[PDB]
Amino acid sequence: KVFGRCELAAAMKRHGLDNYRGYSLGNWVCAAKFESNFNTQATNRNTDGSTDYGILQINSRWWCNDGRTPGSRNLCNIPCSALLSSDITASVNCAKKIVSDGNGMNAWVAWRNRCKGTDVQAWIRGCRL
Repeated sequence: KVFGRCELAAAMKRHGLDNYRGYSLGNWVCAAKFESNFNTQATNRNTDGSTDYGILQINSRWWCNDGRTPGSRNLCNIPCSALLSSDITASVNCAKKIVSDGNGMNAWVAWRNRCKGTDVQAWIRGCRL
């Protein structure tokens, strides 16, 4: 499913991401934009052979099982295909583990390179939250 920006803001909010570990909602939306373009079905292979899945491009190297990433972990205890559903619950609770991992939203390369240091609030401007 391709979310609209405010549509995703609202789902991310009801699931507890707004100010989760101190990251305001606009951070999560900016991350989602530049990782997946708000598309739940988004998949991208990494050079190391792992694949990123979902709204937040969660990787099979550490966080989910995709049957094909050697010597990988599944720290979220889920199939990676679950991260592609139009229901973002699995992607959101897995993101809570990742962001709690010590490196915060720096885990997300797009966040670090395109969101961090910017006016992220703009990404929820005009949304009814």
